[PDB]
Amino acid sequence: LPEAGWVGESATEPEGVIPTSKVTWANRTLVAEEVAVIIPVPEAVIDDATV
Amino acid sequence: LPEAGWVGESATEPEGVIPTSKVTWANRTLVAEEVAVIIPVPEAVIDDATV
Repeated sequence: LPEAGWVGESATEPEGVIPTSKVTWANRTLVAEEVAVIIPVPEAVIDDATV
Repeated sequence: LPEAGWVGESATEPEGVIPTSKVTWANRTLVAEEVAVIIPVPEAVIDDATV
């Protein structure tokens, strides 16, 4: 995070000068990974079922 | 001719597996073979005969 400061009206004193400051960022990642299952069943069981 | 079966329902036991089968064909052939005869006679006998 940057930091600011209070500044006097002056053209000659050090308190007349606005501070410089930086802001910085870093990186985070979403990496997609696969989760899965296979459920085998007789075709006759699937054809027979009303539900 | 292909041969069928009654195929059970197990995912694990051999009674659950549909049997493989096999139609086949064969070749019959007409092969042309020659039947022949030569019948020789004297040119005078033809001339002297009534038929």
